[PDB]
Amino acid sequence: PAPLTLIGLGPMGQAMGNALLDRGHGLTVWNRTASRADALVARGAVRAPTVAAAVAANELVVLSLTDYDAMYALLGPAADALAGKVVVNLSSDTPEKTRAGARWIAEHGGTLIAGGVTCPPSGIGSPESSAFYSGPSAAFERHRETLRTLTRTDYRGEDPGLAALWYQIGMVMWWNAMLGYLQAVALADANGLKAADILPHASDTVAGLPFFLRFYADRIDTGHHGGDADRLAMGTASVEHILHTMADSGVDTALPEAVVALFRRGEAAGYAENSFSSMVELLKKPS
Amino acid sequence: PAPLTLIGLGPMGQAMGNALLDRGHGLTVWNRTASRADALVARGAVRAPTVAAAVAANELVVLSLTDYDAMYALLGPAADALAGKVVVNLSSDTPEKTRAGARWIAEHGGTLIAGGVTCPPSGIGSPESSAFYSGPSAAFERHRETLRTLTRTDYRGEDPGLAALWYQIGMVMWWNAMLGYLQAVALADANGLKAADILPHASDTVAGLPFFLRFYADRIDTGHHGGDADRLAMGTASVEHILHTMADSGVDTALPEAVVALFRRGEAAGYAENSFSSMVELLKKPS
Ligand SMILES: NC(=O)C1=CN([C@@H]2O[C@H](COP(=O)(O)OP(=O)(O)OC[C@H]3O[C@@H](n4cnc5c(N)ncnc54)[C@H](OP(=O)(O)O)[C@@H]3O)[C@@H](O)[C@H]2O)C=CC1
Ligand SMILES: NC(=O)C1=CN([C@@H]2O[C@H](COP(=O)(O)OP(=O)(O)OC[C@H]3O[C@@H](n4cnc5c(N)ncnc54)[C@H](OP(=O)(O)O)[C@@H]3O)[C@@H](O)[C@H]2O)C=CC1
Ligand SMILES: Fc1ccc(F)c(C2=NCCC2)c1
Repeated sequence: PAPLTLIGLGPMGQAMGNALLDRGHGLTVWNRTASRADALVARGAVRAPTVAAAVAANELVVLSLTDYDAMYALLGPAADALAGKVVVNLSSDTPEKTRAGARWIAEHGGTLIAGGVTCPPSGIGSPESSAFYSGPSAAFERHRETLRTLTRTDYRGEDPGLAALWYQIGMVMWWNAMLGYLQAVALADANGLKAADILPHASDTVAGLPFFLRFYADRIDTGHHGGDADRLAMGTASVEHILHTMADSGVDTALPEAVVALFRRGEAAGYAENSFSSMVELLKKPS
Repeated sequence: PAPLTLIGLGPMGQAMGNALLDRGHGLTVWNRTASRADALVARGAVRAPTVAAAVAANELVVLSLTDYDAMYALLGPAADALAGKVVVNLSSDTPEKTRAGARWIAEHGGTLIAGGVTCPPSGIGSPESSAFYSGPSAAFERHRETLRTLTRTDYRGEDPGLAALWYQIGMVMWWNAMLGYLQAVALADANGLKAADILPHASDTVAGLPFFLRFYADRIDTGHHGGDADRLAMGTASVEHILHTMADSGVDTALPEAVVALFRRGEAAGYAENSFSSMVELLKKPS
């Protein structure tokens, strides 16, 4: 296993360093809050005295930060020592800001590989976990084996915005579902039910979603938005029932209103008798 | 096999009447649009000439209509024939609208059992299908074997609104995730990707949800919103990345703005360093 530097020891960076040490990588770590490296150092990781010494320790520099602005904040001061470094940035951001980070790293002699990890910290090091990757192909292939300690690698192409784009595509569904979980837990709590009580039914419900994803994928892709499978107005009534159920129980209705508002836009566009999938045509229009 | 009356012959009512005839129940049917009964009548079902005749024909009256307002419009003129009847209303509506329906049936001498069927019409009669049930237990247990012809019976309690409550709790996450899928498709299409291209990742994202449902269940229930797995402020950045990725790609931001606003309410209320799950405290009914 090759040596490498890991900068950023939040929940994902910690899980990353432990998986790299489990594999035997010679690991050099640095974190703004130095306290968070103590456990990794006790396992054998090398604590870098500064962020510049961390970058200087290895060719491979893995970042796990909040966004790409944090990369400039951490790497900016010693940016003149980034020449010849491979920076694998595993931080979420937009495709545009991901490309800007790649341009900035190139200006200073390094090369950036963009990554999007699709697993929680407990999934790091597990072969069922995956991460999108995009950036220079030669630099990626050269360090793929090291990156495969963390997750399976899904290389998407040269453009760094690709891995970020694929990450956001899955994350918009993920956050939508998880906030709906909190909304369902909030409704349950208003009626004397715990998250543990609704957990089996909530799990059963989302576990059946892939069949609907497959059913509607090919319908959306051929432009088949006919109301033969479902009628949008019937979905409006369904989401109106959710909203008013929430309101009757005194639970917040900000997100249920937003969902109802989109169905109302669907009906305002004349899609009442078409499938609810027709709202993808509204969602494609800007603003 | 006990005889019963079925009113409401949409796709759900059709599958129900067929399942009842399959098992051998004597079936009296009525629908506002009489021609919808043609196939069931040719199978052996008895066509009632009027809704009043339908209600008078049997003690058990199963309803598969749009909502509870449709029950008042339909059963109103016949409200006197309701004395001694057990009305099993399988129409989806809010818990409060269901409870008002149960009081209105009681005012006219009947008893309402509320059902929440969690399967499409093709699931009616199949062994793994299920439906929540609520209402007076004795009247339910007297007709439980007949109802078990349609789905598994999941009795939830005496309060008539409980079946609707459990139905709405599951639908919250379903519509949130499916609308998030449409958002992901729109973003994908704006960047040259079809729904078929993102279907595997969207299925992986959805299928991994039960892990997070179980992970945050007891943490929410015990009030443990520690940031050991995630910080809310990191989630705020993540959903802002989605929002601005949508804007950068010229697609709609209505739902992403609503998601960002909730995270910012979490930060505004002092939860920036807690898990994102702590936003359930903002969604919960007051005091
Ligand atoms: N948490 C999860 O389950 C998942 C998150 N991700 C993504 O992975 C990334 C890592 O997130 P996560 O591990 O949760 O942790 P956080 O984003 O909460 O923090 C990660 C690290 O960023 C550092 N940091 C943030 N801002 C600055 C700054 N201005 N200057 C210096 N250091 C800074 C923190 O330093 P310090 O320790 O000093 O605070 C910390 O070590 C995010 O972009 C996230 O979207 C992807 C997969 C899943
Ligand atoms: N996938 C599904 O279909 C599922 C449906 N459900 C719930 O089951 C219920 C019925 O389902 P489904 O058959 O699909 O619904 P439909 O809306 O297709 O059927 C509505 C039925 O109610 C009748 N009706 C509506 N309004 C009135 C009125 N004002 N007066 C008299 N009759 C009226 C219609 O009669 P007419 O024929 O004359 O129009 C028809 O028989 C709904 O509440 C639905 O949400 C539950 C889960 C799954
Ligand atoms: F921002 C967050 C917060 C909590 C999380 F579990 C995540 C994850 N990304 C992929 C699923 C886990 C991201």
